[PDB]
Amino acid sequence: AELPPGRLATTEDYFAQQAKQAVTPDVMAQLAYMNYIDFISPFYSRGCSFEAWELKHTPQRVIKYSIAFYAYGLASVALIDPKLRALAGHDLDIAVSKMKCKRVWGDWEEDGFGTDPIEKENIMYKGHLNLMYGLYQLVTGSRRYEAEHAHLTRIIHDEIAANPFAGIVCEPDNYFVQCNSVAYLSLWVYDRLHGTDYRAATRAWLDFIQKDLIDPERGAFYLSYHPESGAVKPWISAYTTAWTLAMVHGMDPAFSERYYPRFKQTFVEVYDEGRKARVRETAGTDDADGGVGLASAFTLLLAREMGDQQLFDQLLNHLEPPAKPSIVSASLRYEHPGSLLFDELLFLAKVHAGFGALLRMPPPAA
Amino acid sequence: AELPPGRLATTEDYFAQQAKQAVTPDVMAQLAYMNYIDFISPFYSRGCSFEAWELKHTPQRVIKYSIAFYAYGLASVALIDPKLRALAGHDLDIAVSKMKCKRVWGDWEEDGFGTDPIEKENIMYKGHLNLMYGLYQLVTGSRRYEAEHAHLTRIIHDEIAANPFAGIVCEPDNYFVQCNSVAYLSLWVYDRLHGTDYRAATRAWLDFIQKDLIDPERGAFYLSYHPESGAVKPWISAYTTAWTLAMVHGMDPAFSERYYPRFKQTFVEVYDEGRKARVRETAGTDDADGGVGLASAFTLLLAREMGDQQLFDQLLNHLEPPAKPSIVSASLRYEHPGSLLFDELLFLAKVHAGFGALLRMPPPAA
Amino acid sequence: AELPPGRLATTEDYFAQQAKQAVTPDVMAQLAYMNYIDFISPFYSRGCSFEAWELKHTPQRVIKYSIAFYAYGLASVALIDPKLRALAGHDLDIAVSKMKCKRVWGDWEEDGFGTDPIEKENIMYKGHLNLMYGLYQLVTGSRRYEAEHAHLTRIIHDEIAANPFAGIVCEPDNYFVQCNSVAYLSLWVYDRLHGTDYRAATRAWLDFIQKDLIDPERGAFYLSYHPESGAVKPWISAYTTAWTLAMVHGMDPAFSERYYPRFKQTFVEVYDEGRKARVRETAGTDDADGGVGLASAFTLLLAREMGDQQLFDQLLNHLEPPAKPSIVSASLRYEHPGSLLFDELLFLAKVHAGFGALLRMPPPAA
Amino acid sequence: AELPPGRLATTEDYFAQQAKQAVTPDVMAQLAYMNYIDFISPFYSRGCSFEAWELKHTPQRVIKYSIAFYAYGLASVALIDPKLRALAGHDLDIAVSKMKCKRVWGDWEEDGFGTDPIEKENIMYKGHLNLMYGLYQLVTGSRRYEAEHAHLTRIIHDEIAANPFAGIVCEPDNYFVQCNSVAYLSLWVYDRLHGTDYRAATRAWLDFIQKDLIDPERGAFYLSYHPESGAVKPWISAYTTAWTLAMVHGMDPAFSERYYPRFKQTFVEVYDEGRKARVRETAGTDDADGGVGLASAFTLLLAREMGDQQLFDQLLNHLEPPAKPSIVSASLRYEHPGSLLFDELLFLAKVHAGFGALLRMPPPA
Amino acid sequence: AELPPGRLATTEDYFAQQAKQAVTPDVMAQLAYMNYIDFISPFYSRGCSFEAWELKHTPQRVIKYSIAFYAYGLASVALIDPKLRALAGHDLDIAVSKMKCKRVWGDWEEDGFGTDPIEKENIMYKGHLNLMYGLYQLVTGSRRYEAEHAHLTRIIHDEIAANPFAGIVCEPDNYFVQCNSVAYLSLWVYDRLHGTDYRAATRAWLDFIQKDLIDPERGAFYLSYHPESGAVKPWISAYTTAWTLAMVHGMDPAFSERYYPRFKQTFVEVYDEGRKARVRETAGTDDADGGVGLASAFTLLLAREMGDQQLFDQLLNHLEPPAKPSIVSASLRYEHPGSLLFDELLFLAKVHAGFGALLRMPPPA
Repeated sequence: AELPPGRLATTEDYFAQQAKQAVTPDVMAQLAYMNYIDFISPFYSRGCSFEAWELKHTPQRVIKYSIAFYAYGLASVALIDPKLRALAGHDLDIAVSKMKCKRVWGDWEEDGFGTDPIEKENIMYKGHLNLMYGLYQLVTGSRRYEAEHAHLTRIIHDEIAANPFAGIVCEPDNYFVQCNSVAYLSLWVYDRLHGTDYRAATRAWLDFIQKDLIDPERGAFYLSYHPESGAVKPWISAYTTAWTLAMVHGMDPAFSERYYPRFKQTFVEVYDEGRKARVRETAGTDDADGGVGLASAFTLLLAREMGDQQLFDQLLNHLEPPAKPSIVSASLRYEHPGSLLFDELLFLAKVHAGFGALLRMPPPAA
Repeated sequence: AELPPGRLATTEDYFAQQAKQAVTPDVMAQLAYMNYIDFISPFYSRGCSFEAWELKHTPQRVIKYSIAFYAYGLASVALIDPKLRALAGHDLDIAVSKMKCKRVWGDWEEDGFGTDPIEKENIMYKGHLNLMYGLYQLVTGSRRYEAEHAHLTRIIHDEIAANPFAGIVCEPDNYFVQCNSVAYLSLWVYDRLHGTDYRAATRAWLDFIQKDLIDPERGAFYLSYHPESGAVKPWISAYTTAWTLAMVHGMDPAFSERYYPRFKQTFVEVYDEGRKARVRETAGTDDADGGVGLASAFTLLLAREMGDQQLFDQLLNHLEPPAKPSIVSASLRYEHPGSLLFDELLFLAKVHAGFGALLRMPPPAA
Repeated sequence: AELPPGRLATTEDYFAQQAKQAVTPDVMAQLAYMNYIDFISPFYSRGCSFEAWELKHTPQRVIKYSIAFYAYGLASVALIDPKLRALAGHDLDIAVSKMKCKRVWGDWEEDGFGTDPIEKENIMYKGHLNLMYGLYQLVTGSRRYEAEHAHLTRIIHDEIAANPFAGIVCEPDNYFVQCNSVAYLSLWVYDRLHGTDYRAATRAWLDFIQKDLIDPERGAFYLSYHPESGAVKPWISAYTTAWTLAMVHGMDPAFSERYYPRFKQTFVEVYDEGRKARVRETAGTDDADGGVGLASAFTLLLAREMGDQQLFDQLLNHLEPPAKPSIVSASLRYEHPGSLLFDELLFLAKVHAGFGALLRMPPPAA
Repeated sequence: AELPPGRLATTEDYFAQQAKQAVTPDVMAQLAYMNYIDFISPFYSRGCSFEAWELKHTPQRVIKYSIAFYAYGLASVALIDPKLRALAGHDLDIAVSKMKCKRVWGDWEEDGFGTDPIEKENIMYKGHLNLMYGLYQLVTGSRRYEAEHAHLTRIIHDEIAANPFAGIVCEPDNYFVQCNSVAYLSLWVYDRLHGTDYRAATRAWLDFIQKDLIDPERGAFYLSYHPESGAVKPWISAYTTAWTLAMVHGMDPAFSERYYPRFKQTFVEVYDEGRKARVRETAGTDDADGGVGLASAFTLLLAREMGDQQLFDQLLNHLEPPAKPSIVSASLRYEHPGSLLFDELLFLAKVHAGFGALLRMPPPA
Repeated sequence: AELPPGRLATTEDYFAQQAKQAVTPDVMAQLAYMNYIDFISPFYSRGCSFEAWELKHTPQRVIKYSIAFYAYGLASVALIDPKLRALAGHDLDIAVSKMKCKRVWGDWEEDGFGTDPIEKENIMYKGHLNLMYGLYQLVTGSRRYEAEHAHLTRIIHDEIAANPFAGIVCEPDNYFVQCNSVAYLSLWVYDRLHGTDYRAATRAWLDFIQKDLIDPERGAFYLSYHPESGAVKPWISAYTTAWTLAMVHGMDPAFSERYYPRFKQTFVEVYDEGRKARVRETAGTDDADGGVGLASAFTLLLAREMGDQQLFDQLLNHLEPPAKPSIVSASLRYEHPGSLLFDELLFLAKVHAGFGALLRMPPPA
């Protein structure tokens, strides 16, 4: 219809991008922020320079997630506009390269866990890296990283097969359903590119997480599981659940469709006479966006994945105007980003074509 | 029954937790602060990351005590609620793992005393670690640290046996009763897990400390003893005495029952028409909480250990309201912590089941 | 023939310098800034001291360009006034020497690209160095850098020869037309000095960049090209185009004469009743000098190259007055430089004799 | 007169401590500052941690003097109260240990003079260390550092024996009478402890310094002497003279008694209707406490040594109130110390029993 | 005797010091600043400590000149008052030692020129060091540095003999006439001390700088010369010229007497009804003391060297009062030093006995 005060385009416009085979003008301006200025734009160089993240005060531990969410958005841009597919592929190439720099993964070694960030555990880093390898090849058709993708995929597969519980831990003795969801999605992508059936393990993982790691009544996952002590931390998490449901919807749509209504009841607050919405991070509080501060932003991605245009509009009306977007020299900027990973996640939500459609992305024109 | 101004829960409610088999909501919110947010909560990871302490400005020398006092509080959480015992055990695993990081023990080397922090002396560090080894095993039933526990317990026992005075020194030539008190309690915990009689050394230690290291009429220990010169520092200390009497009460309850009312006469100032109290750190002053600033907070622990609900309420009415507690997103914060180790010591005193009860904690049956 | 506030000499006087065989007094005052004060002037010593650049807050990635644009201006100074030819030669010797300091090229290593900055790729650096080598020898008698010049020229020639596309990438997988224009110009200088035909490769390059790297109708180059993915970034760039058209005019005057009118219509905004002009950096914006902020400054150099006295006057009337020039002790300073590389590019544009003229520099004495 | 605002006890009270065999409450409060709080009190640990000096902004070159002046005061505390003698001995042990930390002597190496701070010259460090070895043993009777004390005493005496002038230098070619006085005093302490006669060299030194190095009419020493060039710097120094006469008074009382009245006439300004005094650092100025800023504080020590209760009272009335003392949790603090080494030198002057008395200290137990 | 507001002594008084055999009280207070306070005075120690310069914010590249200009001043102090000659000699000993510290010469290595600061070129450092060696021995009669002096003098001689132009460069391919003047003056001093004729190379050097490097009508040298390109930088420089003419006056007084009036016409602006003067650094400007900001300060030295009392008084009336000199505890301080090397150059100019007089300095005996 029409756009609220501090909004750049309507929700109708974002949802129509694929049908119209073109990104909106503000999505183009975000692509310009990512690509345009020498040395300081985030996708300027495959080198290990991180000036763009320094300029944004990205904490070191968060750089790997920023790169990953940029990559996931780029993959949908490729699906939206055939004429931007080469550009998206080039940016994905750079994302894989930067992801492998020690600035990005070195917290593993500084925390004392080892010098090799892919060898075992650390799925929080290598789950994303493996998915990125795969999306890069889907987009470009390039075998640049094929040997690396095969090696990391088998490593992930072997870890899963050898655990008594379904899945893999991130750090030693810490298990997170959201990092597992990335890892399993990368198996689906590998199976798409090659003959394989790495995805066969997904069934046992979906059955396992619905047992003790989820509150089926509230449609919400608990914070984390700890296999050695058997502990499940007793708080439910909105950002955890929105992220997980979104990726799971790409592999088993019925699963996410079952819990999504109950999820909204549990965490989502509609206000401003139906015009806006904000998301509580855990139960037993009125406060929105507590904890890591990302409940609302990940629910925006979930709403987009589930095709919920109403909730999408309500969340973006809450999230974007107070941040004060402007476009300068055809480039997107925010004066007051409201959270970590802010331009990254709003970019992803505006373009996201569904993790299922990424799995079914047609071959490049060659 | 009435909630005093500025307080989160009644003293009646804290003391009733174990009987009702549930922590209070503000204790649960302290557990949330300890466990909830990725990367920056203190018990997120077993790696050598200390962001949580950095954000609270904890002095390096104080981190070992922070971790230890959290661990003692978690052991009581395990007794209070069977459903939180797995989480308490997980947190204790992380505590032991963090305790061994060089950030925690490295002052020993930097001061020029040696490269190995458990080898000889340095009881202030290895006393707490040995007790944490034993508490972890009592909570979880896990033998993960058992070889390390055996090794350190024998080091402690051997050192005691070799010394012509009863006990062990901290720094070379510096002897503190409170650090010894931790070391001996760890001997009792070892004997409880195994068949042993290591605790037999306790009687000679208790004889020695009542001879020149205490003023028996004031129920107060002197600051320190220095074996080589024979010197005893001629100032008495409240935080020293409160800590020591609380731990000793778990090994020889009659000892502590004897001195406790004298200690209160010597140091405790009741004010505001009996509603509040604060604790003087040494004799011959009117000033409260001088020196390291922890007389009141350790006396809060001692009041809990001794079953003194009247003094517990008075001290907590003095300590907590001016720190401005609030619960945001189901997690506890203080705007103005009044001392070092503030959330640690309030957490520990609110849940503390008594050191005797910890020593005799039943197995995780069900 | 009149002078607005903040201008130091007329556009007529700048364009007449060569015919008068004398620099303007403000150009002499700029040469004083470059040469006068012990230790802190930029051309005081061949050593690796960069105090002059620290005092101007030059980012280290930009120092190589600062040095190169000084060098290109000095070459025209040698052509303008024979009495300053020896000084200009001395300054060029120092430029080459400083250009080889690790402070200048070391970003290549820190980004992780290698320890040798001329081995392969890195044309953004070694292209400028190779041109500097040649201009030095044209201006002076000297064969000081002759072996280095021959060696690098070969490296560039071989790298062009082995590439499937016309030209050379900067960093890996990143192709920029403006950095290539520098490299190709250096081949023409080498041929001029010796008997060679390295320049024969120019035709293919010019045919190639006119295919997909340029919008023919708008007279504007796209930001960059990336051979591995085949991507051309979809934004056109003014500073890119102005710099490239300026250098190509020295090799194929017809090439640049074809696109110049369209370039001006695309990017240049005339304002203040025809007295001023400023340049938009890309399409679809009204903002001037976005991006790296050098569209106007490089268009100033292009106007000089193309002999466009009206546009030159308009651009200098926009750029110089707000920067507040002053001449103190016969040395030029600016209170408010409006961009990076500010005194470097205004110096170059004021003296620039034309890149074709520099190729045709009459030989020095014996 | 009455006890003025920023004073803590009367001068009569400080001078009567030893008769009464008890320190005053504010002296006890200073010992509490020195000993009480974990990790950050100066005498908490024999380790090479210097957090107490970091908190006071002590320049590194000054830490060696801080530790030594503490040690000289601790020695008198042992003489004053037999019940604090074991504490004083413990603090002296820690003082010797910290004194040997590279944080303390490392300037010798950084300045480029060599890696070993005791083998030659550098009397400014090793003179104090040697005197502290000896005071520790007089206080405790412990033989812990006896071999080191024997080693360093022989080094120092050999150096004296080999020089054409009487004494030793600090830096190469810089000779200071105050650093020499410390070295010679430590020879007397060694003789008191053992059978020896190292002090026999004192007469040639006292003879020598009464020639070129002192202005006998003004009762004041010149800044320094430099043997290779023969140069004697032509300015007189009050802090130099006050420290030197205090220590020499313990070896040759007549020497200091001769020059003390001239010294006072030369440097001391009484003001505020006889209630206060402040000391000019050099001649030809009206300014008090110029130079290193320590004239008044060392003259406070010298007054105590000479038994001049009136000048001691006047100087302490000048020095202590503007520094704003208070006692908090039974520990002494100053909000605005007016010089380097401030709580150190006020501590020393309050307790100082006389260097001759220290020399004659009765065995412990 | 009439004395302007922020002046401490009259020009008549400065020019009379040698005949009266005594320095003025403000010159004595400057020596007090140089020598008095422990650790932080510049001439406290022969070690490689540079606290005095850190406190004054001296740029590292400038420290070699500060030490050198202090040394040249100390040499005149020795000639002025026999009673301060020992002190001046002691201070020169320290100057030579500190000069050899890596903090002083290390810019040579950092710029990438090499690890040995004396073997070739770098006359800007080693010419000063060589002159300092000689002045030390003239003042003291000590042969402490004689072998180093002989060695460096030979190095300089051989480098001159091997060059196709008259003289030596500083940095590679940078020739400066002022730095040459120091080096040639050092050959005269060596000749004075020993039997030799190193100075014979001087005539060819004066012939060369007069032919190519000075504008004889303006009595002013060009900024620099660059042998490999042949470039002479086309600006004339006042501080360059003043420094060079002062030192040349000691070797060929006729040379400097020829250009001095023309130099004053070119650069020196007399103002305030003839009471003051200030010096323009280059031609075609009205700005005073541009560039390195030292034109007036070096012209003050030159006026002293040439005996020009009137111009000396004018320049000091321009330079000293806005810096606000005062005397505190018998030591000289300025609130607002107006340039680099400020107290160094005003010191030097106040005492300077003439470079020829320094060469003829009688033995101490």
